[PDB]
Amino acid sequence: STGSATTTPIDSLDDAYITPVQIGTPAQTLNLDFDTGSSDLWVFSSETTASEVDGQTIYTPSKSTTAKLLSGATWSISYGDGSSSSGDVYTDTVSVGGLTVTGQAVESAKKVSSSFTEDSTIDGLLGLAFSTLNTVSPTQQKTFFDNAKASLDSPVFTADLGYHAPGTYNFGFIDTTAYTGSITYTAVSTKQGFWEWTSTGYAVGSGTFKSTSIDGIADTGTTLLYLPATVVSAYWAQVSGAKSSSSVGGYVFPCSATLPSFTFGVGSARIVIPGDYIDFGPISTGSSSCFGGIQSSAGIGINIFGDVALKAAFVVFNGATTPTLGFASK
Repeated sequence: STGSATTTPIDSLDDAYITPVQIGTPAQTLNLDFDTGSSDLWVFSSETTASEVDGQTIYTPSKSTTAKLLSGATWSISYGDGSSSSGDVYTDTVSVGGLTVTGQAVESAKKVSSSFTEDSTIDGLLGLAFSTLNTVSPTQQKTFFDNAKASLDSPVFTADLGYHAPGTYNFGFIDTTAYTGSITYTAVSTKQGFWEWTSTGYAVGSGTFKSTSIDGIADTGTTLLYLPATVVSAYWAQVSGAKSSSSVGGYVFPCSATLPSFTFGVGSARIVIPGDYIDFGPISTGSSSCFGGIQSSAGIGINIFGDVALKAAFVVFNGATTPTLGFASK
């Protein structure tokens, strides 16, 4: 089997991407944030505290003839941005782009933190990291990809995120029309539960490539590119007036600037992030200070190849017995 679904930016900055997902019988379609940095499929629901729901579409398990309470199971997750959610668990039929999994754990939110309530466009998350990170207790549950894997034509999914435009998540096949050149594959460590890999270096604009190992994660659920402070300083030093602002929470730059590109290495290959992809717009409405799309990971503990980086590539998440990542230009 295969599946193919379009993923759409939630706003004009590409702060996140939503993909329609069918849950239950008859189908209830929710727009979920596909997140290769986590491993829970959770949804706003008829169980979510009413004051914490503000415009999201909810899953109502009592209206699904295929929903079954997973008795005794609870979940609770905290994300790197400080947001969180928790609740109980149903199993139900879940379909993405024509690919169907029966018996998928659908984690129903009883509580969500303010950032989720405040984002009316995201109805929940669909985790695509390794199932070892799934938070369901006392019986850990498998991701949608893990459950689908054996049925897929090939044990892969691909992320093709658009810049200020829709893109595609495919399951079970590699669309050879969706990229240019060849796909360069690179080793993955699953030891922390992430799609963790080592970039071979970077360049700023037209500058020379610096060969240096940068361990990080391919994370579709993180907006920006978080890299070591040395790398990030070298990038922003090429932008007149750019500075790190403790009050804003990162590097800012004059909105009048034209940003240089940023290149990262994948083996001997190179992925070029155009400068425009690094512009996240005014820090507050009407400001002439703009927020940078490359930020320091120093306070995180891990480097994160988020959407800023991934959207410059066609990315293969290869879930073969030994997982690997592939990157192609597009």
